[PDB]
Amino acid sequence: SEVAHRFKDLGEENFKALVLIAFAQYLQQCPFEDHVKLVNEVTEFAKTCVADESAENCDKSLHTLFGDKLCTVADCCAKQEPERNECFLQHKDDNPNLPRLVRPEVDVMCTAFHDNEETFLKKYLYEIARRHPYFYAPELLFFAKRYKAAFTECCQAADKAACLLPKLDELRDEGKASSAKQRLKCASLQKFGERAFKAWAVARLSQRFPKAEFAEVSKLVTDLTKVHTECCHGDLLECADDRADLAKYICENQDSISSKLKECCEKPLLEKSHCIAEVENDEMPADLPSLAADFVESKDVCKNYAEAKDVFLGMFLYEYARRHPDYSVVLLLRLAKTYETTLEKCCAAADPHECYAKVFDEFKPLVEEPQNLIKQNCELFEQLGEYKFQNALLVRYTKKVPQVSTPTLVEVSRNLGKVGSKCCKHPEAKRMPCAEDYLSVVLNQLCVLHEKTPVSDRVTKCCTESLVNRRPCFSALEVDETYVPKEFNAETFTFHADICTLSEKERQIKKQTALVELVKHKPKATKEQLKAVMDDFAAFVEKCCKADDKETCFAE
Ligand SMILES: CC(=O)O[C@H]1C[C@@]2(C)[C@@H](C[C@@H](O)[C@H]3[C@@]4(C)CC[C@@H](O)[C@@H](C)[C@@H]4CC[C@@]32C)/C1=C(\CCC=C(C)C)C(=O)O
Ligand SMILES: CC(=O)O[C@H]1C[C@@]2(C)[C@@H](C[C@@H](O)[C@H]3[C@@]4(C)CC[C@@H](O)[C@@H](C)[C@@H]4CC[C@@]32C)/C1=C(\CCC=C(C)C)C(=O)O
Repeated sequence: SEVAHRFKDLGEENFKALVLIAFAQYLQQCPFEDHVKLVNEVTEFAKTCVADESAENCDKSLHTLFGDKLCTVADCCAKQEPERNECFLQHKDDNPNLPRLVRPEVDVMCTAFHDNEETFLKKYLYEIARRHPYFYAPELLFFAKRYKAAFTECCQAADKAACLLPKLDELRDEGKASSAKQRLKCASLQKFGERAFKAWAVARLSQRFPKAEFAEVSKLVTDLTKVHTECCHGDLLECADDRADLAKYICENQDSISSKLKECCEKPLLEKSHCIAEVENDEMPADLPSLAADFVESKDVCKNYAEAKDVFLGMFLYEYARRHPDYSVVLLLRLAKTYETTLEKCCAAADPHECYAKVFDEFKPLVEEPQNLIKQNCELFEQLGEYKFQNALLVRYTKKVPQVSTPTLVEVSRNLGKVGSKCCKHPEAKRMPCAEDYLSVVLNQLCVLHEKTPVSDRVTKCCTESLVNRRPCFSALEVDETYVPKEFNAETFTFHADICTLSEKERQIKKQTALVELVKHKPKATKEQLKAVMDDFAAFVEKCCKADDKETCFAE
C-alpha cells in the first residue's frame, strides 16, 4: 500500500495539504467545497489502509485513486491509468479564467482567520494552487506557514492594516517569483527532457558548491531531478517526501558540500528546505588548475570524449561553472554546447588536437554578447526609470511579435522591465546571472501563454528551437516585416468612465495597454510621433474624467 506509505511519512496535516493542492492543480475550475469533501473522503480511506494494509484498494497506485476520486465530479475520465492520469496533466490551464481575487478589509480577514483557522488556510492553498497549476507544492507549504504567521501576528497588532498589508505584498511578489522559476523548471523537463534539466542542475549547483566534488554534485543532481521530475507530473506526495530526504542528506554531508549550509540545517523542515534551495554560493576553492589543462591542451581529449561523452561534458560543465559564478546558467550551457559541437567535428578530423585547439576563442563572442546586452539595457534603465524603461521594452517587443495578444505583451514586458531594478543595482560580477537567467524565466511565461493559442510563428520558433538560446533568439528579432497592421475599432478601446477610480498602477497598465494597441496599429510609426498621440490620449482621460457628468466626452 502506497497511500499508507506516504501517510506515515508526511503526517495527517501535510498529507491533507498536499492532497488538496493536487486536486486544486488538476480541476482548477471546481469549487472549494467539493475539493474538501474529496480530500477528506480520500484521507479517511487512508486511515484504514494504515491499520489494514490490504483493505479495499489500499493496494492500488496513487493515481488510480486520486483519478477516480475526481472522476466523480469531472474526456479525461473515459480512459484508464496511465492514460487517465496524463490527460489531466495536458489540461492544466496556465491562464485560468478565474475572477480577480480581491481582499476584504483587514478586520474581516482577521475574524475569519481567528474563528476558523484551518479553513482559512485551506482556502489559501486552494486559490494559489488553482491559479498556479505548476507551483512547487512543497514550497507552497512553506508560504502557507509564512502566511499563517503573517496573520497570527498582525491581527494582535494595533494597526493590523499597517502590519499585514506589507508582509502580504512581500508574499505576493516572492510567491509570484517562486511560481515562474518552477514553471520554467517543469517546462524544461516536459518539453526538453531530463538531460536538459540535468545540465542546468549541474551548472547551477556546481556554481553554488565550488567545493563539492563532481561525484558529489552528480548525486545531488540525480536526486534533485527526481524531485522535480515528480512534482511536475503531479506526484506531489512523493515529491514532498523525496525532497525532504534530499534536505536531510544535504545537511548530514554539509562539510562535503558547502560551508554556507550551517544556518539552513539548524531550522525546521520546511524552512530548512527553502533555505538550502536559496543559499548563496560557497566561496571559490583557492588554487585551481586552468581549464585549458585537461580540456584543450591534453591530447587525450577525444579519447575520453568517446569513452564517456555525457560524463565528460558533465565534468567540463562542472569545472567551468564552479569557477564562473559571474556567468548565467544559460551562458554556461551555451558554452558547454559550443564545446561539445566542436569536439564532435574535431575528433573525427586528421589531427584533432590542432582542430579543437582554439576553442576558447569561440567563447569570447558568446561571453561578450550578454555582457553588452546587460550594460546597455541597464544604462537605459538607469536613465528612464522603471516605468519608462518598461515602455521602451513594450514598443520593442510589440514590433517584434505584433500578433501576440495585448494582455500577454503587457504583462511580459512589464515583467521584463522589472529586471532593471532587480539586477542593475548589482556590481558587474553578479549582474549577468542575475539578469539573463531572470529573462529566461520571463520569456518562459511568454512561451507558455502563447502555446495556448499560437498566433505568431516567430514566437513559436524562438520558443521551441532551443531552450538555452531563447533569450538570444528574441534579441535577434527586429520588427516583423510581414505584419499587416490593424484597423481602428471602437470595440478595441472601450473607454467607459470606470477609469477614474482605479489605482495608480491600474492606470499605468491602461496607459500601457494603449501604447501596445497603438503600435499594433502603426508599426511603421516612429518613436517620435508615438509619444505625441500617447500624450493626447492622456489628456482625453484627464479631461472627460473630471469634466462634469461626461460619459459622452468619451465619444466627443
Ligand atoms: C490585492 C491584494 O492584496 O491581494 C492579496 C490578498 C489575497 C487576494 C491574496 C491571495 C490569497 O491569499 C487571498 C485569500 C482569498 C486566501 C483565502 C482566505 O484566507 C481569504 C480570506 C484571503 C483574502 C485575500 C487574499 C489574502 C493576494 C494576492 C495574490 C498573490 C500571491 C501569489 C502566490 C501569486 C496579491 O497580492 O495579488
Ligand atoms: C500624466 C499623468 O500622470 O496622468 C494621470 C493623472 C490623471 C491626469 C490621470 C487621469 C484622471 O484620473 C485625472 C483626474 C483629472 C481625474 C478626476 C479628479 O480626481 C482629478 C483630481 C484627477 C487628477 C489627474 C488624474 C489622476 C492620468 C492618466 C490617464 C490614464 C488612465 C487611463 C485609463 C489610460 C495618465 O496616466 O495618463
